[PDB]
Amino acid sequence: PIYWKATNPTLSPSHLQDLPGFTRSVYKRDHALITPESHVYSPLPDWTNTLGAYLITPATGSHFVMYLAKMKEMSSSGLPPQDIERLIFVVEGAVTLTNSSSKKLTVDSYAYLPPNFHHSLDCVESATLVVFERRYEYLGSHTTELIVGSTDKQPLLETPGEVFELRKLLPMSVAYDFNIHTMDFQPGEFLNVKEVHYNQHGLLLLEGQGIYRLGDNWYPVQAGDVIWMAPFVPQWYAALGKTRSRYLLYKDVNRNPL
Amino acid sequence: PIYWKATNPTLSPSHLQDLPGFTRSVYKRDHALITPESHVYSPLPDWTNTLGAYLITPATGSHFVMYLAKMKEMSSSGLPPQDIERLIFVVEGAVTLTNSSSKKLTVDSYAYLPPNFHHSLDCVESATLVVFERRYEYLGSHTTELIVGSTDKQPLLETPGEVFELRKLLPMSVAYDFNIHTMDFQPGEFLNVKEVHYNQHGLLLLEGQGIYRLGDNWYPVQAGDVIWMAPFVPQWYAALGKTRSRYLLYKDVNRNPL
Amino acid sequence: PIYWKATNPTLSPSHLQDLPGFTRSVYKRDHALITPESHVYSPLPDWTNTLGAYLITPATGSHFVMYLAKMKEMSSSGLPPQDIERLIFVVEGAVTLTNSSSKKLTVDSYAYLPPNFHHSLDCVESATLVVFERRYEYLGSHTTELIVGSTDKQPLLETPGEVFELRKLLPMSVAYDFNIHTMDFQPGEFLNVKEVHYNQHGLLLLEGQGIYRLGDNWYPVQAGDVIWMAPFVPQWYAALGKTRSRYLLYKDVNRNPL
Amino acid sequence: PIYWKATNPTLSPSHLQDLPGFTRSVYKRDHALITPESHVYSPLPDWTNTLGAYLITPATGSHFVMYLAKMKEMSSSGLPPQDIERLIFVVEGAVTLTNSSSKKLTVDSYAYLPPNFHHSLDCVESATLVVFERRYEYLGSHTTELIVGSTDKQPLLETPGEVFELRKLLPMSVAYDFNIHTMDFQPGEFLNVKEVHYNQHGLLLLEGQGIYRLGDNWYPVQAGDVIWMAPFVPQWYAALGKTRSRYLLYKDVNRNPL
Amino acid sequence: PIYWKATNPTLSPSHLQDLPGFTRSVYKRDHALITPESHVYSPLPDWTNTLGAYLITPATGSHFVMYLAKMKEMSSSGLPPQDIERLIFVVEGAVTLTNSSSKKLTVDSYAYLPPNFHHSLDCVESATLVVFERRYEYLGSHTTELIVGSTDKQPLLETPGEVFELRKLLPMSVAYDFNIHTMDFQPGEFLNVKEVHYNQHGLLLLEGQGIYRLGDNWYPVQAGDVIWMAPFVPQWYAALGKTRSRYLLYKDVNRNPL
Amino acid sequence: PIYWKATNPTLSPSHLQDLPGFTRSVYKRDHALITPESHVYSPLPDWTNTLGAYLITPATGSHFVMYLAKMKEMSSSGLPPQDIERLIFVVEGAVTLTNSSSKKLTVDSYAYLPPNFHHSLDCVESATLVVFERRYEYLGSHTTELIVGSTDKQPLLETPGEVFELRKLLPMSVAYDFNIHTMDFQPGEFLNVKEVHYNQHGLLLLEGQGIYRLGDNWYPVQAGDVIWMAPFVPQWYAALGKTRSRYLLYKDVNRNPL
Amino acid sequence: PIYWKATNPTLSPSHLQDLPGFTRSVYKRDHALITPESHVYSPLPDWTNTLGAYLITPATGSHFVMYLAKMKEMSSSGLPPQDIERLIFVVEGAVTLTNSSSKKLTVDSYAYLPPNFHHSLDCVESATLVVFERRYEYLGSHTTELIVGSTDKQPLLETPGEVFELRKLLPMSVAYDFNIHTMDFQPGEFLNVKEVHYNQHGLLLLEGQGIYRLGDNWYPVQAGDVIWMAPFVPQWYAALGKTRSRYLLYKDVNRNPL
Ligand SMILES: NC(=O)N[C@H](N)C(=O)O
Ligand SMILES: NC(=O)N[C@H](N)C(=O)O
Ligand SMILES: NC(=O)N[C@H](N)C(=O)O
Ligand SMILES: NC(=O)N[C@H](N)C(=O)O
Ligand SMILES: NC(=O)N[C@H](N)C(=O)O
Ligand SMILES: NC(=O)N[C@H](N)C(=O)O
Ligand SMILES: NC(=O)N[C@H](N)C(=O)O
Ligand SMILES: [Mn+2]
Ligand SMILES: [Mn+2]
Ligand SMILES: [Mn+2]
Ligand SMILES: [Mn+2]
Ligand SMILES: [Mn+2]
Ligand SMILES: [Mn+2]
Ligand SMILES: [Mn+2]
Repeated sequence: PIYWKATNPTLSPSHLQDLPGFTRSVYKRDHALITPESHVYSPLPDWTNTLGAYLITPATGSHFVMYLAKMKEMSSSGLPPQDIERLIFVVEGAVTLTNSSSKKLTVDSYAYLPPNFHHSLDCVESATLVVFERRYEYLGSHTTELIVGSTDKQPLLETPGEVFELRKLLPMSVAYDFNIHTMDFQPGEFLNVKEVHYNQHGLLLLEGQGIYRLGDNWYPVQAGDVIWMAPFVPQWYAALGKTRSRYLLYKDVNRNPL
Repeated sequence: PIYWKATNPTLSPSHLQDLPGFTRSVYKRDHALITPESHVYSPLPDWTNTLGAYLITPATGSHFVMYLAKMKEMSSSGLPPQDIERLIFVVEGAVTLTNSSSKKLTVDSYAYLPPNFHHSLDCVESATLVVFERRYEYLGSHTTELIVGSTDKQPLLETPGEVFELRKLLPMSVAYDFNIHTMDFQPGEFLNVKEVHYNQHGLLLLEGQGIYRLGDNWYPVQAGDVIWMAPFVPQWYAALGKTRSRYLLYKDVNRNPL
Repeated sequence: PIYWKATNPTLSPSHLQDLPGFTRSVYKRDHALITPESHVYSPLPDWTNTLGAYLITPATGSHFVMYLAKMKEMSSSGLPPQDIERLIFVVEGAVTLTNSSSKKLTVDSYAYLPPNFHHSLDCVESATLVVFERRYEYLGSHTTELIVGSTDKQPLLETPGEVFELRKLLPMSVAYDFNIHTMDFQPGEFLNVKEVHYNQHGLLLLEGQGIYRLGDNWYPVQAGDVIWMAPFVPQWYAALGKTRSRYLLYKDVNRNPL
Repeated sequence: PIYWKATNPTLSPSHLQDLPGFTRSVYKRDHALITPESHVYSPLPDWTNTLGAYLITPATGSHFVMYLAKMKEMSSSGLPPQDIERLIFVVEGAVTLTNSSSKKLTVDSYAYLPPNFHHSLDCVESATLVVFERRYEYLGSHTTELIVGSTDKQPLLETPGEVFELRKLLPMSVAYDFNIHTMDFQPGEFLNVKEVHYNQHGLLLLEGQGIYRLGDNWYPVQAGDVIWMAPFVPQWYAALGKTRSRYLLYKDVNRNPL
Repeated sequence: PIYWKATNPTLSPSHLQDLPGFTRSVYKRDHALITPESHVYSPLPDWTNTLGAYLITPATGSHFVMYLAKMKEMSSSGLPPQDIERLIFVVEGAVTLTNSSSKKLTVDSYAYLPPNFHHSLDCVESATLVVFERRYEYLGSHTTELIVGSTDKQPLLETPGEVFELRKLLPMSVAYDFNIHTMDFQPGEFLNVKEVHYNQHGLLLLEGQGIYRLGDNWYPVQAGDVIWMAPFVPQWYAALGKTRSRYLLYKDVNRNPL
Repeated sequence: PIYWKATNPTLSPSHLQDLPGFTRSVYKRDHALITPESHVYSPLPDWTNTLGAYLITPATGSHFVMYLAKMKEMSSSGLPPQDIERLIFVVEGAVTLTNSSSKKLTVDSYAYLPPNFHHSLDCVESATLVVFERRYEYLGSHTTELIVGSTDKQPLLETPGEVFELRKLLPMSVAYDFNIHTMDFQPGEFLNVKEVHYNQHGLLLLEGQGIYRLGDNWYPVQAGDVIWMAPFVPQWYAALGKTRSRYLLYKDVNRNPL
Repeated sequence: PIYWKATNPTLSPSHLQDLPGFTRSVYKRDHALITPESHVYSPLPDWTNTLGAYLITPATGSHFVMYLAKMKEMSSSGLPPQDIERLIFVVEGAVTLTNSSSKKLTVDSYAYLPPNFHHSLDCVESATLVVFERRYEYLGSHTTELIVGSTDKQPLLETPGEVFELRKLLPMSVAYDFNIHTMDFQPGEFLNVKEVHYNQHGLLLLEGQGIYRLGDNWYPVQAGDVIWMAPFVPQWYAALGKTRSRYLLYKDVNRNPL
């Protein structure tokens, strides 16, 4: 059951009904671990019959927003503001995209929509979407293009110095100001480089469990957890248990960090 | 009297006159607990024979200001700068609202005022208002309209997976970029979801006592207390004692969090 | 009235009936700040119509006990275990000491009873006793004896490099293994030496208010507060306000630490 | 000589030459304690033979700059950028203000220059000047003007609820976006209100010593010390010793905090 | 080889291959210690066959960028954006710079390039460069000019109050909004002044080792380490070991801090 | 060689010669992590030509000692004071046991010596062993016998609710008050129960590397590290890397906790 | 004047008289930094007319006491309790030792007296003695003897793995259960091993200044400073400045650490 654990985490919110105030969530100066018992769902404007929960916004200091969209019966999507690029990823259910030709996106599929590119996502039953939105940073006369596909369909890439498996969802072309990485770790595998860089992250754990290190903090995590990594926060991960770990990742690229 | 412990708190400033520099007030990175012994009142500009005490201003990262106005005899309110929406809530006493057909606002009464909408607040004896102001965020081709009412004359809304009785002094319409909630709790009741949302709050405890959690901090609170909650700060509350707890709450809405 | 606020503190427990869990009390590794709303009163074994509250006992690492005894109509004191000396200071009310004569100990009156010294304190109306007990550390063929006097009848002692007024209740003779000091500070005066010594303390603030520094902590204190000071806890004090400060203080002496 | 310890602290930088890396200075999120052994003097741009040291600049989130100007012989002041108002207070030595009849400014003297107001400070011997500069907040037609004077000749203002003696160096007119206060505390006195306000500060302790509370931090202070107070930082002060306390204080006013 | 350790740290990143997640790197609110096991290299845009690792960017609250650039065979640089000034220092290898003229830069050689000044770096074998870039702050009608030199050809400068040996790679004329200092400490030497200034820093320990204090933090440092010093953070260094300590240091200057 | 990495940790003291004062060791209230760069070797009393270093003694609160004896050429051992049971475990080299029989002990070989049980240890070449000495608690008439062995020659015991391979070196029979568990985890495997018990530990990681949790502190560890776990200190382990993970563990058993 | 700064420290107690509550002293769970402004001089028990200030006693968990003796005109020592060994070191002045023939002990001189060894130190001018006392841990039939010497007359000892110059005032015989090391560091030198041993210390920096690490605490120190290091606390040092560093050091040896 692909990404099942992501929408049905082992430690579920209802399990803390007799533990008032308790939460695994934390929000600090340079990072954050947002968990299922803290998601605040509420109707998404311009969207039709869709409860959405924002996990990250520029108020945190980011240049993107990362939210979860719960599309229920005969739901439709609203358009991002002007000059806002959007990326959706289906983690549960099914949704159909329409502008050049129709597309039926299911679990593990995804779509990238450039700024002001007209489109619409129409869902008949339900679909859990983890979407990233950003004010597109126009470089020269470059323009991004529509992108559609699936994680499994993407090729494995060079992971010099590392051992985790890496897939990328978007073109690395200079026009794209960000990308989405899918990283896989086998139990016992970790990051050799204790990353400290100007790039910022938005991460969703799709499968597995392990320990994430953020700054001087150590956080045991499980599929379903979300993470906000501000630029320059020391970061690291290690997968644990019997099943492997898989996480979806946001990362800004191709722009002078000045 | 209605909301008497808000203006005459069980533990008052005069009760600490022998505990040098002692205060319950805390101003942290993502939140604040402003207790009565820290309130700073100074002549409120343009107003008349009225002292004001700013509790929250954008200097904290918010996008709004919160202050207590203590109107004295033969007093009158001043006007907000240009393009600024204002909202007053009567915590004690009486005050007349003129534009028109003048209106009489008493304890638990209130009024919203579109940005610029010319209005005048005039009071005879005394009166103490809790007020919010924020530079309106014009949603393209939308506008709001003068609102007036009394908490009690507001219907109890639906609160799924939550017990507290909710009321909203303003319309959930798109025009409005913020609302004002009235959440009542019964001794022993708390918030089931440990919230983490882009939304920000400014809240006044009118009745009751309980425990508020903010980030990894827990704070015993009594009526009269005011809390500042910045975007994404984990929050939670539980009412205690014999009476019920109820607080005033500003919450930003109907605007993209980008 | 003398030592009035000592039993009627500015901030009283009832003033906190609306702040669940709130408390000024703090019990740390090398010290403690016991305040009114934490006093645990229970009937004093071997006593009559007398509730007692223990503030410090060797469970803290000390070598003595400190406690308050609220005596009431027709009440009497019980004989302290074998080989244990006792010192009683009358905070309020009246009590009669018998044994070889019988003195009428009133407010500001004290009595040191040697170990195994038959005696009895008997209160008819009501008395508040602050008392110290310790296993006496027998030296040579030295032995102590009954001491009965009043603070005002003790000469002011000069203390080099310090500006506080000092009175020592018991004789400085080698035989006594401790002494009770009375220390007065005028508003604005403070300890010039930032003490760090093997000596351990137990103190009760009878009058005034100020800042007490213990270790790396700063505590606002008012009359009625009690403090535990384990050996070597860095300590300092400053008197604030209109009125002067006065605290009763236990201090072990004349015994070689080896 | 007036404010002698202000430029000759009891605990001088020299006394610390056998303690590598030691400093009393601290810089936190909402406040700062800048002490002598931390001042970094550098030649002051556009000034003649004048060493300067910036203690506070907008890099802290403030809207004003605060610096010390050590003027030696034949030294001259330097005009500030466009739209910047300047306030100079003489702490040691003497300088001549010329622009409307030259003026000799000595210790305790001060001058306020409206933005874009041509002037010149010429010194022939030496002089220490504490100066504040800001981007004036033009409010309609209102405009400030040259203000020369002395603290002694300024009237003792009254402050409800407090006992400290206050004087405000500049007019309270709405045109002025801030004032400079002088506050006196007799030993044993302290602030009654545990201030928490939108206003921000920058201060210089000219005389005396005491304890300053900032947030949950406590700092013993002495003449010569400088403090930064960010908006909404919990603040409290107490004077101690034989001599009285005196500190210069910056404070913004007459401008909507919204 | 000059600066050999700065390229081959005593404690190399691989020495830590059996310590999962362990790193000596810290990114605090007002400073940062970036070490080798955390460096993140990636294809430097617009460059040719050169890996880069940004250490500091305006995302930390700075106004500049600092990055290590690993130029391999037949490698060439890329031009910075409009108005971005640039400074490069050779810590390893050799590279050629061309217009006005052309020079062969080897270890210890540097070149400052004014805004929009067309240039180019070309390396045949390998080179390691530490570089700083910044949005130039045009002051009036002034302009900077090409500066190419060698650390050793720079004269020792007077360090009033200090004992280290300071060189400045760039001129001090008002046109330059920054400079790069070279600071040498003999073993056991340290900074007498415990700096607190608006100037922000970017350093690279070229050789030696010792201790660095940043705020209330203390860090053992070795050649290769990199430190970020945001404005006003208290700073201090002491050199230890057999050999001397040398560190490259950026510093903003000749601009009003308002 | 076996356990080689333990005697030659990947991160060794030599790698730290350029980081003054730096050390990975931590000694806390309820636990400790002793690393190779903090070992203090001194000639063991009674022993012959043999450097020894104690890692855990009762000064820490334990009721046992643990140390590393590094027997050199022609070395011999000394006996434990009256009633001090002793267990040795060869970590590297060779040494012969004597006195019944006379078997030469080698790497991965151990020996329990009953209290007073006369014995000897002579090493011809080199030897490094880890020993545990303690005051035996006679439980009536029961008594311990000599024991010699090897790890692999020990039955892999079961472990209800666990995955780590377990082996004990001594009889679980009541006569013994302490055992020496051996534990093995495969990369990605971890303790399922966050242990909290009266028992105390003294461990040596012989192989692997992972993350150890002690209370609220997490520690990246590697072969050769040493940990002390006082009673009730919350503990947890997880192995990482390509190789397995194993450690030697002390543990009091079969005795009333009162 | 040998060790002049040891009783006339650069940062003197009187330099901090305008800083109420300020002190450099610290006292924690495993260590302590006792500075001059905290010395509590008070009549020494048994001694005749001599002020003394205890720095360390077993109350801290140690097995020895450390204290300063201020002897003046005609003032003499008092035999210590029974079975207590004493060691005195002359830091200032001179004192005569008698009991075999009298001996004049000047600065840098010392005397170790066995337990019960009758004797007496008398003074006719002035002298500052740093003394250590402990309840001698008799072992078998071993006994100690009157030791009298002088630092300079003691030989440098082999310091493998180090560079500091070491001297031991007492014989290394298994009889002595403690020794007093003299350790000298040249500017820049430091400990290579970050010790963590069962041994305990009581040190007194006699000459110079530097940085001292204890646990995760970093401390600047100067001549006259006194440090207490409890068993197993991480400890390191580094000498800084123009002049060398030297400190006296108590260290227990020759006894099973069980
Ligand atoms: N925290 C991370 O996992 N970061 C990724 N390795 C990345 O930035 O590519
Ligand atoms: N603090 C609160 O009461 N928050 C509300 N539950 C809200 O944000 O809707
Ligand atoms: N803290 C104190 O009260 N100290 C007293 N001066 C004392 O130890 O005598
Ligand atoms: N902290 C302060 O000194 N506050 C001043 N009394 C003031 O705000 O006026
Ligand atoms: N950290 C430093 O070394 N700073 C330099 N002394 C400087 O700012 O000039
Ligand atoms: N820390 C440990 O691994 N403890 C073992 N599981 C044990 O006590 O058996
Ligand atoms: N902290 C110390 O100075 N330790 C000494 N080197 C010692 O234990 O010998
Ligand atoms: Mn990353
Ligand atoms: Mn909320
Ligand atoms: Mn004391
Ligand atoms: Mn203020
Ligand atoms: Mn600097
Ligand atoms: Mn265990
Ligand atoms: Mn040591």
